[PDB]
Amino acid sequence: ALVFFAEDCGSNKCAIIGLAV
Amino acid sequence: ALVFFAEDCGSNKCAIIGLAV
Amino acid sequence: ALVFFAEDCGSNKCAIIGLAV
Amino acid sequence: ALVFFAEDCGSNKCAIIGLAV
Amino acid sequence: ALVFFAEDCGSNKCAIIGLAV
Amino acid sequence: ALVFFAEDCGSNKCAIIGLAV
Amino acid sequence: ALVFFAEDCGSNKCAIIGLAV
Amino acid sequence: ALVFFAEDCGSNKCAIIGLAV
Amino acid sequence: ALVFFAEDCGSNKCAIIGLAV
Amino acid sequence: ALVFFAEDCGSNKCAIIGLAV
Amino acid sequence: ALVFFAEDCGSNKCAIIGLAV
Amino acid sequence: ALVFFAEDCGSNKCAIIGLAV
Repeated sequence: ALVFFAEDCGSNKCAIIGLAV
Repeated sequence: ALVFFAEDCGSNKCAIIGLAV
Repeated sequence: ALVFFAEDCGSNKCAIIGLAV
Repeated sequence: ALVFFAEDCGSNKCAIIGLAV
Repeated sequence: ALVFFAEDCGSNKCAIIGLAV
Repeated sequence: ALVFFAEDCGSNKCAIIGLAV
Repeated sequence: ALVFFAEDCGSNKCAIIGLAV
Repeated sequence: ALVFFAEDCGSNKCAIIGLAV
Repeated sequence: ALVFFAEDCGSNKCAIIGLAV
Repeated sequence: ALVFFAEDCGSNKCAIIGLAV
Repeated sequence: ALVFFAEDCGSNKCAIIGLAV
Repeated sequence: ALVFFAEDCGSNKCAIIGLAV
């Protein structure tokens, strides 16, 4: 599968997360 | 315009946000 | 099917609508 | 992550589900 | 139009459906 | 960026708008 | 609602169609 | 990559096509 | 939920997979 | 296939492009 | 919110940009 | 156009690819 990337900015911290499809 | 609803969920808290289009 | 929701904000007047898939 | 909401509707009944991203 | 295919799995019945665009 | 277009048809009145990405 | 524009192109001819949302 | 499938119904003929991502 | 289908190719080893939504 | 239209805008100028699916 | 990344390649300049959702 | 990025995994042989739009 494909794994995208995104900066998941919550209320306390951001972080690069994958997104698996 | 259309406004979708979503929750921006960080560590362990969420917040309603709109998404305007 | 899945039904999404959105506020359809027209000429100064909104209303929730469904979106079928 | 972002959480969307939709109705998952079957033959007769529906249910709210999250769609997390 | 394009017709996608999906398994609409409900509470007591899955079934292939078209999704038209 | 890419700019898409859509007719925003409100309370009996449409108008072309852009959508930036 | 929003109305996107698209062309439904077959063999070698196209036709404008709307896509309502 | 992922290869989806769709019935591409033009004006003269439909046909299962891939969609490569 | 809806289950779409795709061929998941990597090094010429495709295979049908689901995509749950 | 379906053909969408968008403006591909750079530093200063834009251009119409098709997005075919 | 989620921040995707893309290379916005224009006529005479590519550059990484965020896309916020 | 915009170029997104993803890891294309098949049999544990991932690698960065573009996705042109």
